[PDB]
Amino acid sequence: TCDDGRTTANAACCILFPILDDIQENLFDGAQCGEEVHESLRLTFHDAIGFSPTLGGGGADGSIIAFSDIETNFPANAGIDEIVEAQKPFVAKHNISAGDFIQFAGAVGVSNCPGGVRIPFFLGRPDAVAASPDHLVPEPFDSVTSILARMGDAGFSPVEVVWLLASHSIAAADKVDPSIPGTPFDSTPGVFDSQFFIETLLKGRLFPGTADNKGEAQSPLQGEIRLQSDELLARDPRTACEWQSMVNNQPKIQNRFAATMSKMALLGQDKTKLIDCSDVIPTPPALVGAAHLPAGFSLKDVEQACAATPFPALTADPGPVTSVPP
Ligand code: HEM
Ligand SMILES: [Ca+2]
Ligand SMILES: [Ca+2]
Ligand SMILES: [Mg+2]
Ligand SMILES: [Mg+2]
Repeated sequence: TCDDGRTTANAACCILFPILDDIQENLFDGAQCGEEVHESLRLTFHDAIGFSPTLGGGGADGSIIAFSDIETNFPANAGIDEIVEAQKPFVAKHNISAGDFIQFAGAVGVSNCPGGVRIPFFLGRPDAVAASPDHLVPEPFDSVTSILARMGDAGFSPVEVVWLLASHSIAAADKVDPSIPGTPFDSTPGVFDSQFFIETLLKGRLFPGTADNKGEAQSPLQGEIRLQSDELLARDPRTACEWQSMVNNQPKIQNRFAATMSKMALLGQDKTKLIDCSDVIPTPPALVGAAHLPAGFSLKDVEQACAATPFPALTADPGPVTSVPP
């Protein structure tokens, strides 16, 4: 404990500080909650969800890097191969497995985010053994049942799915509508805030680029894109309530995202042959901005889809509602 004099609870985890320091400088652009962080977060999902107790797949096993030429040609993995190519030199350079690195980079990346949380992290996943099977990654044009069943088959309850999707608060899309790459799922792609759950709950006005790409629904806001799957999920009897539940109190968004991610990172892996290295993850900057309806239009535009509970709705800020920049 440890070399720099930096510090953790179990010693096999000091291997992670050169990795951490390297990541922050050269992967994440001096550590910032931007594209490389978003794509790193997305990669933890596309690697780990590659798991089915019956259909096969090693889960959180680094397979999407180890067998990149195979998995990155899965149609559902469109746009992933660039972050794979981004991380490979760091995997090559260092002495942790591909699986560990993918999940480590995701954790670190989130902690960079304003409003972020620190996902627990474990060390010791073996090299991948085999490519994930195709057709295990939920696609944005899939039905709510299909998606709830895929995630469920991997072990998540429909409510765990809404929690994980808080990820989309720090998230954009390059491939859904190619003519508008880097267009986010909410107004604040740099901030881990509830804006995503709110803005997906507004009426859909327009298509931010070319109309009706597969998997795309109409957006409420120019400069923001909406997935068909987030739209359905927000309004479906099965997930509508918990979806609304997530409207401003970053607390539950932070608690639940942290713990379900921790759960996602262990798919196909076994926690008690791993060491806790969660202490290594950096402290995240506090939330800037309040969760607001994007002004201009009212609760007139919130499609309540939960009967049991009404809106948890703070009012909006002044006059118009302004741009959100891709
Ligand atoms: C459950 C069904 C899900 C569907 C249908 C879905 C769909 C998508 C799609 C279509 C994109 C845009 C990719 C692109 O065109 O550039 C995206 C981005 C993203 N996803 Fe999801 N996703 C799901 C779940 C998740 C989960 C569980 C996570 C947890 C980590 C996650 C994290 C992210 C992140 C961080 C991005 C940002 C990509 C970027 O900024 O480049 N998603 N998702
Ligand atoms: Ca995998
Ligand atoms: Ca956000
Ligand atoms: Mg599908
Ligand atoms: Mg991207």
